[PDB]
Amino acid sequence: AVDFINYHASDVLETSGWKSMVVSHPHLVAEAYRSLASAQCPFLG
Amino acid sequence: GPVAESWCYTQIKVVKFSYMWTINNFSFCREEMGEVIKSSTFSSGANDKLKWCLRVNPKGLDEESKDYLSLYLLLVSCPKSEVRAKFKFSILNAKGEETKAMESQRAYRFVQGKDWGFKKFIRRDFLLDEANGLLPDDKLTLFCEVSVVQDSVNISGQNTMNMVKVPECRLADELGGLWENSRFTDCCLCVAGQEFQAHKAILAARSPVFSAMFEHEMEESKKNRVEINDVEPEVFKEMMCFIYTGKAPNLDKMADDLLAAADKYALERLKVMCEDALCSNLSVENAAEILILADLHSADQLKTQAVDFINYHASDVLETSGWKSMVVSHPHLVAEAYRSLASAQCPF
Amino acid sequence: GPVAESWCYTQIKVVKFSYMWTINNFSFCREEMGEVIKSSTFSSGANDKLKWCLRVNPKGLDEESKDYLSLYLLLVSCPKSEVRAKFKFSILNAKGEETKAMESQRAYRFVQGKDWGFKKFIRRDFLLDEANGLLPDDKLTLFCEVSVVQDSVNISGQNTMNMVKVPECRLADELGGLWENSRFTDCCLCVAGQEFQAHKAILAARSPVFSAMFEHEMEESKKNRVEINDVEPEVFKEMMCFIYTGKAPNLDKMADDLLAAADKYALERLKVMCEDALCSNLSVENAAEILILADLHSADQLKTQAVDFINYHASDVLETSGWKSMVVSHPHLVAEAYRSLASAQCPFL
Repeated sequence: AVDFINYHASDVLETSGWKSMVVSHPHLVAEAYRSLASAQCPFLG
Repeated sequence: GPVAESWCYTQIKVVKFSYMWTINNFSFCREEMGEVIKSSTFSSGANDKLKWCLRVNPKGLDEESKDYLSLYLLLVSCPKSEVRAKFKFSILNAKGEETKAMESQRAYRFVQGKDWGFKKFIRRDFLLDEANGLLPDDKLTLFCEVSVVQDSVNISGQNTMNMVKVPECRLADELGGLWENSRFTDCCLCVAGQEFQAHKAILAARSPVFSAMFEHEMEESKKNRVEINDVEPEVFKEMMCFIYTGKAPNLDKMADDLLAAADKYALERLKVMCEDALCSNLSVENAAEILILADLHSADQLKTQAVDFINYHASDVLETSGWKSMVVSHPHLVAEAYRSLASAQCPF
Repeated sequence: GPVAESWCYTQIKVVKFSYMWTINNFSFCREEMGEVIKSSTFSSGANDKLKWCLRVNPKGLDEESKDYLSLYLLLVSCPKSEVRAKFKFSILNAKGEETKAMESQRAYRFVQGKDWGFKKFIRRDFLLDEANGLLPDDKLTLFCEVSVVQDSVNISGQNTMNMVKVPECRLADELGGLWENSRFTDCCLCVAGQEFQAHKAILAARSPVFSAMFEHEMEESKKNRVEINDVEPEVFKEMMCFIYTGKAPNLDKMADDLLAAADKYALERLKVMCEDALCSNLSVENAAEILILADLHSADQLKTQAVDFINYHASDVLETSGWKSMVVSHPHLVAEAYRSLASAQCPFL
């Protein structure tokens, strides 16, 4: 699910569930950021 | 060294763009001779209406250039009629150094949709050979620089002549004389018990917060004495020396609390200067703290640069304990970092 | 690797299929040359709309091949117009490592119904030899790898541009606005009936003359109703604007009286600026009154420049009536002009 959200982040962030997990489960989005940044990149700049 | 009655100065204006073109899986060139791979339009801040682009022909423009990759520069957008400029191309090797860097001797004239480049740029075999290192990880790293000349301007700074002088601007220094000598102030403030004296006019003129404090509910009853019990005097005096003199010497040493004081008292220029001091001290071990401060004290440019720095150096900021603290205390900051990183890593 | 101010990233997207193809009891090909044994259609996850299949002739497709195995790849459905790809075939041996791998160097195009392949893929006797073991238990295993190139895409990001721009020092602008808005005023000046209003600290700092009648315990009496009778109100307002702002906008048109007010009020910046304004007004007829005013208001640079101008242009100055007035009323001015003319710009004769 984390990888699916990372792949479809441009549309996922608009949903209400994402906006609710932002409030309710902060370390979940922290894991999302970690697996988007640490598990990818460098991407030029 | 002679002494000249007159001197003149002719300066020709030169603007330098820099550009870095990296092409992935170039050996999958996807086509035969006659293929054109263009780049994105690029420009700098000035004047930002001069748009340039690259056009590479991997096989070659013509039958003479079959074993020659050709590299051309094309000016797509230009407001004026003519632009005279001189270009230099290079390729970064696996270490990253420039190789086969050839320049143009001339400043060619460019117009809307005119291209000038090297057809005979580099041998196809010399590029394709792995031992040269010129295709590291099948990635073609061009790097181009263009210098555009403009019409020159003459200063005509004829010296001597009128010998009357202007006595600079002592306003700031003699305003600091109202602070150091203290020169018969009008109100007494108080910094956690310590005594400071200040006027009212300068504080009101340069501080809307101080003016709103001073005129409403204060000029009738407590006009003389006010107590600022939220900032330390070691930075409050620096704040009151920025207020008087229009400049702060000891700013970079104590910019951590001076930003908070400046944002508390709405001092926009002092706030931006504190943002500059903190932005110039960005580091991976404290970037979470910097972002915490820049969101707490409503800074915008400092917060934006901290966000960008964390995006750049997210490899090791994660290990630092400060990021863990910002995760546990300010989730929305991490969410905004994810949001910015989403646009950063958008196509993947 | 130096730092670049801007960059681009050309990304030609490539996907890779991986496919296996096992035929049981291959020696029972059951038929002669020309025959074709298609494989089940296969794809990958994305885009999954491109459908590929393998077509093998166990005997020769052509009269030139005959004792040859021939392998083709065929695209049966394409959502796009054409798709470019590179393919590599291999026959798996008894252990399972890839043997006899032949690939196409070019990125061939493909439409629906067009096939590309190797007719001269592998010698039939080489395949049917048991010692090399390319046919274990009468099983033929083909491993085919297909790489499709897509469109290029460019990301166009700019590197480190700005450090944080600082707003300009607005002390002069805000102090001029403080003079205009007259906020928390502490004093009321008088000029020819006009009652201006201004502060105390800034005035007593900029002008020692105001400090003289401000510091001598004359606050309750004189700060409230301080009287000035010399300067006309417009020139006085311009002088107050110079005090508060440090700027004199319309200095050029009032160079005389503004110099007079500056000399009265010991402003040793507006005074010299008025001197500068008067210096670039030195015609052959008004230099006499320029010298008179400079002498009266004790200006140095202006007086010296006017004396030099008179020594230069005396051929008309003595004819003009102003010099005669100077001769009549100001003997010391003519004496000082003679003293400058004495040991300068004439001692050759």
